[PDB]
Amino acid sequence: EHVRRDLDPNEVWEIVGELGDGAFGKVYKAKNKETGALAAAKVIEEEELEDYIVEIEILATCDHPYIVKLLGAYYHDGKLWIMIEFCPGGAVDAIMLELDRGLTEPQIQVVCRQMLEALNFLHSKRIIHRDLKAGNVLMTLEGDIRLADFGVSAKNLKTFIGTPYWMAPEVVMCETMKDTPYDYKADIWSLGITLIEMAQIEPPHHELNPMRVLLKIAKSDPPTLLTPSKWSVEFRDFLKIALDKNPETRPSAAQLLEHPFVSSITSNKALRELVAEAKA
Ligand SMILES: COc1cc(Nc2c(C#N)cnc3cc(OCCCN4CCN(C)CC4)c(OC)cc23)c(Cl)cc1Cl
Ligand SMILES: [Cl-]
Repeated sequence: EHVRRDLDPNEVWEIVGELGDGAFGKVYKAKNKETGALAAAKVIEEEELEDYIVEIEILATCDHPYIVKLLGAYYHDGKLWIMIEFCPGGAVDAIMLELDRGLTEPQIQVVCRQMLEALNFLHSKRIIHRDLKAGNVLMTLEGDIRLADFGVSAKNLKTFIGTPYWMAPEVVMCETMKDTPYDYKADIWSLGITLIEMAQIEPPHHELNPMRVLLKIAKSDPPTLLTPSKWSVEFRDFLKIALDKNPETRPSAAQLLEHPFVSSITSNKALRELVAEAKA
């Protein structure tokens, strides 16, 4: 549940390959030498270290099925190693790319439902995820999601990829955000944008340069689905309430769980069918 300075990671873990590409940085597939357990590993090279300690303490102290598990954190030579539960389905954005299509509404409903439960969990503990997007929603073969990353990939990219298309309007110009009573609501806006991304492959304003996107998010009316006819009234209403520019009136994850779009979702079937198809 923390970082081990007294251990060399190469005693525990063998590197067997690379996952994705893909800016944000190098992600390694690792295999435990004792157990055979698989991990995704990021290997990042005390003032550039306590940046990551908050994220590792989070991933350690979160016991929830829809959040990724920390399998090990090591500090050896100059590098910080973070070993995370391997999610064999990979990221949702990578799946949409493979199949050259967006998710169906039923599939989106499962992801949404599971993301809301995870965020309700995190927000009850005053943890804010800070980087929700399809790229940080990873999948199991059983058709569940795992919320990943928690900001780490963008902090590491800080040493047009990483443009914050998913960022809430109230914080789009901020490097660091104030502690306020509606700070966690920034995740809910990002959830909304992630749903549009899953519906359309790309988030709103994907065509624009990074600077222009900040301004566009700040100024524009909340984004809506490009082709409303394809989508239920529940989906559109859900987006409309989640994508509220005012963070005080924007609903919590608990409130959105009571919305018709997701309140009856009890099976992950649609997601299992999706992952089955991308394996084949
Ligand atoms: C360790 O650190 C981090 C790792 C991650 N990312 C990953 C975590 C985590 N966590 C877990 N598991 C992952 C699994 C992945 O792909 C495996 C499946 C490959 N495809 C299967 C389907 N076939 C057709 C094509 C290949 C993956 O791929 C890019 C990234 C993963 C992030 Cl997002 C942030 C941080 Cl900080
Ligand atoms: Cl603008």
